[PDB]
Amino acid sequence: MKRHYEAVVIGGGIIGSAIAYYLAKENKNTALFESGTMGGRTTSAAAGMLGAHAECEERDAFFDFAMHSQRLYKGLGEELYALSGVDIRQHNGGMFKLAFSEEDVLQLRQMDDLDSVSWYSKEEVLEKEPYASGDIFGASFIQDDVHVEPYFVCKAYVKAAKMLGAEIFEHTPVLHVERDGEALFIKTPSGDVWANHVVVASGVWSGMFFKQLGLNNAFLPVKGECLSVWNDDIPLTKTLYHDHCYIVPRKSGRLVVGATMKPGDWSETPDLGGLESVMKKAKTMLPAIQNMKVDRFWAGLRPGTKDGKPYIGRHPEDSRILFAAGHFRNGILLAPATGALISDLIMNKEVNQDWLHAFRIDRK
Amino acid sequence: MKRHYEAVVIGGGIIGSAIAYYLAKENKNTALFESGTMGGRTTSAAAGMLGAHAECEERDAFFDFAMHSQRLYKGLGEELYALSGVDIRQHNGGMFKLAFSEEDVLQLRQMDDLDSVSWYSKEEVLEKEPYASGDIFGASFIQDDVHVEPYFVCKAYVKAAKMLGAEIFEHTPVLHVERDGEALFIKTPSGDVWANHVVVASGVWSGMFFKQLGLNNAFLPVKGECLSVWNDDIPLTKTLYHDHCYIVPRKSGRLVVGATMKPGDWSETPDLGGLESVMKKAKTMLPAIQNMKVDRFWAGLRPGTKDGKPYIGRHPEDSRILFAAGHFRNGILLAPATGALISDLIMNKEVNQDWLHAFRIDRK
Amino acid sequence: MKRHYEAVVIGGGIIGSAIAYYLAKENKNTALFESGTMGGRTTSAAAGMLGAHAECEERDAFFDFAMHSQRLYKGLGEELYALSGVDIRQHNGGMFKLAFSEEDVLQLRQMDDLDSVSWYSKEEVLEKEPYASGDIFGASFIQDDVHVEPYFVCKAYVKAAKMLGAEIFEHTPVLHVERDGEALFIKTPSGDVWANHVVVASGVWSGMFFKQLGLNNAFLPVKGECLSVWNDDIPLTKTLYHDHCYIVPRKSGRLVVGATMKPGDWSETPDLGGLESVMKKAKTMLPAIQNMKVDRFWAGLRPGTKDGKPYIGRHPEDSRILFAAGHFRNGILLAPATGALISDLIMNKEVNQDWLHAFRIDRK
Amino acid sequence: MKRHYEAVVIGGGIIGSAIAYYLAKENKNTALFESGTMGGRTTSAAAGMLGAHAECEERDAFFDFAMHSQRLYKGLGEELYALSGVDIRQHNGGMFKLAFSEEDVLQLRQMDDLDSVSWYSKEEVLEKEPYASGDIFGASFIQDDVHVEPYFVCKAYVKAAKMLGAEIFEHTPVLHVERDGEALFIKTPSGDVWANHVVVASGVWSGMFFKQLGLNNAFLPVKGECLSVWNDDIPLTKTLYHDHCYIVPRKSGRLVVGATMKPGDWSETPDLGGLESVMKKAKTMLPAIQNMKVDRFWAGLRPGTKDGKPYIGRHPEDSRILFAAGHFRNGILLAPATGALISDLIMNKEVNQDWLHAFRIDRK
Ligand SMILES: Cc1cc2nc3c(=O)[nH]c(=O)nc-3n(C[C@H](O)[C@H](O)[C@H](O)COP(=O)(O)OP(=O)(O)OC[C@H]3O[C@@H](n4cnc5c(N)ncnc54)[C@H](O)[C@@H]3O)c2cc1C
Ligand SMILES: Cc1cc2nc3c(=O)[nH]c(=O)nc-3n(C[C@H](O)[C@H](O)[C@H](O)COP(=O)(O)OP(=O)(O)OC[C@H]3O[C@@H](n4cnc5c(N)ncnc54)[C@H](O)[C@@H]3O)c2cc1C
Ligand SMILES: Cc1cc2nc3c(=O)[nH]c(=O)nc-3n(C[C@H](O)[C@H](O)[C@H](O)COP(=O)(O)OP(=O)(O)OC[C@H]3O[C@@H](n4cnc5c(N)ncnc54)[C@H](O)[C@@H]3O)c2cc1C
Ligand SMILES: Cc1cc2nc3c(=O)[nH]c(=O)nc-3n(C[C@H](O)[C@H](O)[C@H](O)COP(=O)(O)OP(=O)(O)OC[C@H]3O[C@@H](n4cnc5c(N)ncnc54)[C@H](O)[C@@H]3O)c2cc1C
Repeated sequence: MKRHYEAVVIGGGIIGSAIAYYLAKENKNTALFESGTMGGRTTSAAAGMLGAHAECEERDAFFDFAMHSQRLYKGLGEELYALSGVDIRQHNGGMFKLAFSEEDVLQLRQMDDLDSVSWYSKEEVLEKEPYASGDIFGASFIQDDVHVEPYFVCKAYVKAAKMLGAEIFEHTPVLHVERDGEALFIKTPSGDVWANHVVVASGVWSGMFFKQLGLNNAFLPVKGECLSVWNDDIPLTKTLYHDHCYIVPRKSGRLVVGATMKPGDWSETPDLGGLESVMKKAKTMLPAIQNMKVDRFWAGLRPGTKDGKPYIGRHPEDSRILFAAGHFRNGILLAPATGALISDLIMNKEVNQDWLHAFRIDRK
Repeated sequence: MKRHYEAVVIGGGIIGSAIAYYLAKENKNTALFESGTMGGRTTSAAAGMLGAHAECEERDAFFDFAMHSQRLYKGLGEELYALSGVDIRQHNGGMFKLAFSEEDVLQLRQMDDLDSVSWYSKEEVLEKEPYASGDIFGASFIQDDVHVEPYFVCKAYVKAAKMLGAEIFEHTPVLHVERDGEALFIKTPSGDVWANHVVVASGVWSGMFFKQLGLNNAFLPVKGECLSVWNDDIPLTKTLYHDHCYIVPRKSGRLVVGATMKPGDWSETPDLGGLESVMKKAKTMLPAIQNMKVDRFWAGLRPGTKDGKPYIGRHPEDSRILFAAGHFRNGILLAPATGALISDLIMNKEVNQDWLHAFRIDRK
Repeated sequence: MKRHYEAVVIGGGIIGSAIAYYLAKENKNTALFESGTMGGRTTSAAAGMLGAHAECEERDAFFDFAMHSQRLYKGLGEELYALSGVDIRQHNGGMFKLAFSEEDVLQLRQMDDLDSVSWYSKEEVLEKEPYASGDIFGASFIQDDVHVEPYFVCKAYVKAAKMLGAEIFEHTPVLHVERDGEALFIKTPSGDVWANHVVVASGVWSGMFFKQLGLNNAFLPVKGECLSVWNDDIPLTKTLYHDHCYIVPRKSGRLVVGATMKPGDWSETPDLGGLESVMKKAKTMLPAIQNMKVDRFWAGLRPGTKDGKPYIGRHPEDSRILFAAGHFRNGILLAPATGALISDLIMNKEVNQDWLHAFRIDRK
Repeated sequence: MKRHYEAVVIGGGIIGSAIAYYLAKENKNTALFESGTMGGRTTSAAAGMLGAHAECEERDAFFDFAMHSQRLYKGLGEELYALSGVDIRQHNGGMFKLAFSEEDVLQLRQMDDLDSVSWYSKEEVLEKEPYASGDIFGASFIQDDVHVEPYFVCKAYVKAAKMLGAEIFEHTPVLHVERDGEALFIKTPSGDVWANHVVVASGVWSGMFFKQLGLNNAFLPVKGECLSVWNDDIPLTKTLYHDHCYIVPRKSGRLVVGATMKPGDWSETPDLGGLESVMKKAKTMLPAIQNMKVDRFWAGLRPGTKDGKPYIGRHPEDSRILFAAGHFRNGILLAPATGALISDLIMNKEVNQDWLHAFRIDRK
């Protein structure tokens, strides 16, 4: 552990890992501190949908940022594999957003004018996916709302960062950021470090740092429970999505299934009632899943903010300190654009003012 | 591996392990052959209830054998620990057989005249176990229908048998039993061995040997799926039982919960619909289970016979061959009595004639 | 389960799975029977090297068959993914066969005349792989001796076969093949089935079937123990190979490490002494591995034959019966060529006579 | 969660769980806060030896406290089971401290004058334990240095505390302790709570709180790596111990084997070189272990202090604050005595002054 770094990142989920990579790529001398292991919390619980078209209700700067991040994934697998040897496991089948009523149909068809979406009738859906529930009314097909394996996107980013000279410290929680002197310094149980810039990317745990730095921004966990099964018997290429729940086919032959929403629960392991509810929902979407062998079950904590949008930007009173936290159901999707925007700010490059405004820290 | 043994046991579940122990205690030179690892199939799936009082319909020979076997468990843990160093994990809390209707109350109170049983009102049940469902009408308390951990009963028996001289061959499937000569022989992939007596204790897989030896006795698997949770928050001492389903409190703090009944299914891991149904049923018996963290899921194959009773006895044309298989939901309970009976028969000792008839091979 | 099939395959490792696929692709009505789960035995233990240049000592028909099978892998990932949705996880880094003495150098340089191999000096090796042991003398670089994840090659083959109409029966061991009538029929615990052709692909367990069919061909297990670690800190692209031991970098960031050779041991789980020896060897090849976190440990049984070559062909007295078993350290490599050769025979196509001879059943 | 508690415990390992129990038994309104799950860190890594006689150098106050704590285990299993339903799994076989040189024999025989100990010759050791290494010179037999399973001691204490009224908050890290007011308060991400007394029992992570409260007491992790195997073949009743390494027979049939010593390492999973060294050492103590099937690998962080002794006592400037942390290799042994001492201090009862001095916070 060196005494001085140009940039220090606090937290090693997908968000901090991406930021470290983009900083290292700009030749900033960078360190990352993670309390546990890289990718070991909410990042490991995520399905991995690049779900930009759960964001086009409202068609605003948040949708625009989401589509930009989706485009950034285009060459990303190759770029990171060349440096890390780690495959992000991209699956380009796309998504059927299912309807189970005429009310569902009217809501989904509001997206018809987007070039990125096409409406499929009940019969057109079943020709492509014969095992989708016969109670559907049709589905919006979203070709580019693909998926990746999030733990491996995170490991790819961090290994690439390391090969570009970033210094990674697992099992090293950050206790304090100060703030006082002409440089920031951070305190850890194994010594102290100075930095020209500090980035807080500690997910749902980020509130301690806002408060330490004179800011009241808070986070509420919304727990989500999931399971996986082996699909050894039927074809399924597209992701199936309904009412924030999903069945995602991975290239291992597993299906990933979720999820509950349990506000205010900080526990990271699933309950019996939660898993029961996940099973019940999945069966309404793909009836044949009742016969599939169960693999695993898990949970994670979504980092909920007051208004439901992330904080991505500078401390309003100190440009040396930055935050990137509060990606509720979209942190995998938004990892590259988040990483790029934070790196650009630290480098004093011009950035998109609509995104700078939308994600700013002081939203009064 | 020797050329000849006085007795050979085929199968290393709880039934075969018990038989080898009783035989070695009689100073029979004994070997046991098991296809995989000891206790690795149906024995590992069982809850471990000593459920004699799910067996008192017609209060007959089968009920008498069950009560005898239950009594044989009295000093067993201490006996086997002295030779093996393995604890069978006996829990003497007893069982509440619950009622959820006036029909249930009638059926259950027919046991009131037995010394083994006492009726509890709704209010008396909730005094002892406040978290039992408030929809009950009361319960029968059976003090002696206690529980053990069946994998460790199996390991205790086999290690005890080893210390007394038995030779145990894991990863050694038996392919054939030959009758034609003065003594028997068996064939394995590691070589062929002679034996004075052979005992078939291969569970639901026993059909192959019956057929090989001129008998049409057949087995149907009835698969059962179970789950466990951690009970970190409430007191629960007694087992809860209703309509062949159960919640069994272990001394680790886990609850064992089951079970489905799927006839004709030879698969040994649980599917999604089965686990969903187990969770649904458990919640009606103990509502607070909804909030408990899930630990593990599993399944096993009950060995079903034409009339639901096991075959424990000699081949009717050859007293050198014996069978001990088809213990449907009662093989943990019946392991000691089954072992003692087969060993007594090999020794040509007098045995109970009602039991010998009830479990005979030739039932037409 | 139907009464009649055109072709029946006994065993569901990678070999039987491939054969079922090629038969289904020829529109033969096919069934496969597997005792347990698909790919669940020796196939799951394998590293997955396509190791043809461990076969060019002797430069004979076996080397030629191995190179042919390696070429068959070229478009295989894509062909199977299109039908199954399962990714075989191919890694095209290639292999350094290391030397640690001048005697090693002379032996490896015997391959220099092959276009598929280039000799690298000590310094040339370390420029590509700086963490390979500094005690090496150089290495042969074998560009096309790449690797795949064998469990997933097997799952891809079987899911593709199913989509082409093959019928797959897990948890259905075959008890007997007969032989007697104008058609073969096979016996299982859940009923009997007739077939115009039967293929034995039961790996190290295949001996029972040879013997049932009047043939004395035998198999000896050679157990191999392995482990995996997480490589989160150093670059490693090429497989490292020395004296039948190896370090294989997977695209998850894990390294796969092996292996012991324990003749006559049928146990399928690793010993303490075996794993210790694997650790010791790995450290001599890649010293930095001592600091890497351990992931998993496992074992499997290599199917050893008398002369060390597989049996791939017809029963000499009955062209309806075929065998494909005894691939010692090369069954992953040889899976496509094995599958193709068996399918071609069943279809009465002309085949390569050198390969037909080399792998024939009656090698006197 | 209430606004105020009479006592608050920070940390839910074995030390904190014990403290909460003794406090609730005194009818103190008590809460305990734990960052993750109860017993989930160093407590889960421990073998569970009650090793008082690895503590008799200078036969001093520390040895006396160890013997007192060992005596407190006498009725503990039964006491905690009555309230919790959780078995601590005590094994009363005792310990052989082995000698492999004349130097070892001299050191060990200095304990001969204690009532707790008896010397055994080589021949007398091998009579009792035939599989101990034949290279030994004899061993000291310590009957009372028995073992328990530490995770279940922890779970028993906490569940017992709950039944007596303690309120337990998992997934609730404490960020700060404030001294300035009439009562203390603590800050958590779920809100801030007042308390009359606060006890810091956060193991190797306790340094943060010392520093927060004006004290420079520091902690260094000494990581230890262990493994387990299945002992299915030999008798082993006594624990074997040599040079801080051990083989501990559990009543499940497992052996627990350890351990390395890696100062300065905060990582909590084992590396390859560490496990290799544990296997090598175990084979010198019990050669037959080479053939045993491996079960599990793990690691944990010993909380090392400047002089190797724990801090158990009051903050020297504020009697409302207490610490109980830095139990290096003896925290399972010392849990009962540590709990009773902290509880007695909170109650203002008279305590042993030698012990109060030996473990005081201000050692300069
Ligand atoms: C059920 C579920 C499914 C989801 N599915 C999707 C999906 O399909 N698509 C999508 O885009 N999003 C999805 N999400 C959302 C996504 O998981 C999150 O937005 C994302 O993982 C947040 O990333 P992060 O790096 O901020 O947080 P985390 O992964 O939680 O990482 C934060 C890290 O900070 C560390 N930390 C905390 N405190 C400190 C400290 N003091 N010092 C050092 N380190 C510290 C932690 O140990 C942790 O590793 C899903 C979420 C859930 C729970
Ligand atoms: C969900 C579930 C819950 C249950 N709960 C209870 C309960 O609470 N109480 C109770 O009393 N009972 C219970 N049972 C029933 C109990 O599990 C069985 O009756 C009992 O395990 C049967 O033991 P076994 O030794 O006959 O069979 P198994 O344990 O299946 O052993 C047979 C052995 O034979 C071996 N074998 C097969 N073929 C060969 C061969 N060719 N050569 C060598 N070896 C071979 C197998 O590998 C296997 O290990 C339960 C069952 C299920 C499924
Ligand atoms: C440590 C290790 C590493 C290896 N690494 C490599 C490598 O890198 N490259 C390579 O090419 N090879 C490697 N091998 C060799 C390779 O694993 C084998 O050659 C290959 O898996 C054999 O395939 P199989 O289908 O014949 O056997 P298996 O995978 O063992 O399949 C046979 C199947 O038959 C079933 N069966 C048995 N009896 C019956 C019955 N009565 N009825 C129905 N089914 C039955 C079994 O359940 C089993 O699933 C390695 C082997 C080991 C052990
Ligand atoms: C390999 C190994 C073998 C050992 N074998 C033995 C043995 O045989 N016998 C013996 O007596 N001892 C043994 N020990 C030592 C023993 O494990 C320890 O002395 C003991 O576990 C310490 O318990 P603890 O409660 O202090 O620490 P821990 O169990 O580490 O508990 C501390 C708790 O504090 C929590 N925490 C930290 N920060 C906060 C916060 N801010 N807010 C809330 N909670 C927080 C943590 O999450 C943790 O659960 C062994 C140790 C090792 C590593």
